[PDB]
Amino acid sequence: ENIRDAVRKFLTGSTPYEKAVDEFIKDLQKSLISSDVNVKLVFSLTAKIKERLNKEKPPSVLERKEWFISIVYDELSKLFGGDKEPNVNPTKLPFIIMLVGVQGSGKTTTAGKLAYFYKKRGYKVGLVAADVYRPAAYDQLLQLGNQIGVQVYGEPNNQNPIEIAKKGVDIFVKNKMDIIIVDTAGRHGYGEETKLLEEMKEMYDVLKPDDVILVIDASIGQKAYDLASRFHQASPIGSVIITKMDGTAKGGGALSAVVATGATIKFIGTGEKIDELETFNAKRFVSRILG
Ligand SMILES: Nc1nc2c(ncn2[C@@H]2O[C@H](COP(=O)(O)OP(=O)(O)O)[C@@H](O)[C@H]2O)c(=O)[nH]1
Repeated sequence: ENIRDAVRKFLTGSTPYEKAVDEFIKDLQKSLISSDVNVKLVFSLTAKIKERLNKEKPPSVLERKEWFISIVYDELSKLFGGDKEPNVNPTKLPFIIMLVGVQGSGKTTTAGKLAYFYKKRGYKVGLVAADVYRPAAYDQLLQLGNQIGVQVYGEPNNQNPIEIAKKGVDIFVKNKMDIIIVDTAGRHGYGEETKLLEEMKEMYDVLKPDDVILVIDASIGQKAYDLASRFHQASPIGSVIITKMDGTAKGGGALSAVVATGATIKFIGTGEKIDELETFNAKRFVSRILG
């Protein structure tokens, strides 16, 4: 968002177009690089911009400055996810959504937010606490459920996440929930991403969820590429939610990195409150950062 005031500087006029453009371009590069966006993506973005500038003459009836900003808007939009806005509604009821992610990525919180998101859309939602590796997670999700009138199945003394998840899903299915959101986890520690993907697959093979969602903490910046890519390869149907887009400068890096894998981002988390979840739209994200 540091570019917001930079874009303002460019638009309000000051210096002749060509000099002002070049100055904006370098400022853009500085901001993106500072947001941990991958260097190749930054330079490729700039080159495509010049290529558009140096090939698309704006009609005379339009302000050059305005036109240049539109192109930047367009190209930034592609960097952060394109124009296709994902479908987040169930394809059938009941609809089982499975959440996976490393420790601390905001999974439990995101489970709560997703429940709220769907409840506001008129769905009956059930939450399943199947994270057996962090003990306090059941109670944490329970408090989230209590906050929004959504029931939470859990078994605090059971160390088999698959048995819990399966029983949780079965009980919500029998009681006719529309949407069932399972909060899962793999083992912490060495090879956390390997343990995560193996545990995800075992759970997937038993639940047969309709939707698998990797939860990624934005604070890891462009390092999100590795897990998003391994997840995308292991689960071509899977999508991503990026959390804490409000608690770091590296959110740009995370978002662009995930996008570069070809994985779909369905929602972003924008804070600690249970209502702070939005469907992801790249153009809307760019408007906010452009001003
Ligand atoms: N600022 C911000 N904080 C978040 C967001 N999502 C989660 N958190 C915080 O991240 C911490 C861990 O979240 P949690 O759901 O417990 O992660 P988990 O360990 O993967 O289940 C908590 O302190 C949350 O308040 C978000 O979108 N924005």
